[PDB]
Amino acid sequence: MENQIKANTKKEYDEWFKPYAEKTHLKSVLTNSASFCDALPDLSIFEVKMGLATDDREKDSIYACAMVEATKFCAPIYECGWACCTGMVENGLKWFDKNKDVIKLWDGKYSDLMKNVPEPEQLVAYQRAAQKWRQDNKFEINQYTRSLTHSVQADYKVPGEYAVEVKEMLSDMVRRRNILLNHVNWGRELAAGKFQVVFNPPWGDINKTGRSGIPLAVTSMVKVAELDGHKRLEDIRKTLLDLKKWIEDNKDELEDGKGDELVKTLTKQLADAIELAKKSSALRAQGAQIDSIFSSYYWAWKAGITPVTFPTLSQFLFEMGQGPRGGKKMIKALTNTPLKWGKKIISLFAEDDFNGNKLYMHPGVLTAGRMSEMGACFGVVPVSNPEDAVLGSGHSKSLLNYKIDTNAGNPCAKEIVQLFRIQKAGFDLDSMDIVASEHLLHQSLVGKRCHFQNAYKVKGNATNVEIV
Repeated sequence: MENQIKANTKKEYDEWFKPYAEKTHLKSVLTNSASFCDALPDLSIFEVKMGLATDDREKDSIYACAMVEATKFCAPIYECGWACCTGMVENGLKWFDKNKDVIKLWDGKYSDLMKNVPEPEQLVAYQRAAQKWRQDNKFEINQYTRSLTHSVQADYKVPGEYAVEVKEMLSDMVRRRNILLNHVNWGRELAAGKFQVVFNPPWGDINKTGRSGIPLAVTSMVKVAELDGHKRLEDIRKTLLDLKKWIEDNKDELEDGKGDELVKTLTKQLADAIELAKKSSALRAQGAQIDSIFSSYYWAWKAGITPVTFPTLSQFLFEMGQGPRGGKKMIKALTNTPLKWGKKIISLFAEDDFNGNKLYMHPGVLTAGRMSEMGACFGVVPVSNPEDAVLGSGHSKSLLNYKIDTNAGNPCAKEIVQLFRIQKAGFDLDSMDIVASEHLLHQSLVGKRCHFQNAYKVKGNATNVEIV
């Protein structure tokens, strides 16, 4: 069938949504954007099932079922409709055909990023690409679809009963952060105050470039930040100051134009380095930050989805959330479908043959598991029959739509803990590079009240906050 969410503007989409919302009887008691949630899922049965299981594939199935129950009815319907309306589908997809250059750094090295950790500039490219998308396509239409730019609130309130286990989650996250944290001598010399090294770089000219056309000066400085820690780039600003006072105190011994042109060039290179380093320190710390909707449309586009064929993607991803139908069941279904995009999606999947911590897989690379991203965006309202959404479909990032409000008794944090308990019962977590419930809680900490929010420009440390 065809995409029933016919809308080419926020206006037209609103004109669609008023009768639809009235029909499906939406609710706001326990969730930020109005959802199908009338009551808070009790996931306790799954601890029990879990605690009584033997092989880990049974345990995986159990956890997947609890995730479906937790999120089946809490998805932000209004935003999901809007992410999936006909104008959005048409424009969100063709956006990529217009912007081949804005995405070349990663897209053009996609095959490589299925196997290796990305360079900082590939991450800078992806995050700015995402912003362009949200501007170009007019995506940000309210709070729950906005890019967040606030800073990590020092405070996080949780009910008594849960405030324990939350702090326990906090502890392991802190533990984890530490195990992740814990032409280059040029940079280290420039930082210790030996500015004269800028007169004579070991690689040649100071303006000289390398990979991605970044100046060797800059990559040297980023690499010094990466090893001797962040605060060292500021020793280099103090050093550039000593350089400047040098030239000013001895302008005589320098060629006419040169000297001012040197300090300017260097100053810029420091600014560039700080901005590149900070991307790296963040990736190292907390792993890739996927912009769900932007990557969803990127993957749809690379698979070759069209507005014509989009409703089959929506239906597929909707079915996928009606029980444990991810993993090998999904791959098999995608392998079997007569639709071309099926096998094209599969070939986007990064092999588990990945050179490095999975945390650092570039957020524009697809995996079987990252299909939950396309689910939370495309598989909540099935655009061929919108009104079937009332049945539910469980995708994990839907959980961010749960209210934080101490009013509702922070259901978001309740569900995260419950899921956490279930994960404890079946697994030794120290063995996994990622604990799903910890990643979710981290996103709540950073202030995501909805997964259609881009939170990259949020400044702070989420692992260092106070659980009231």
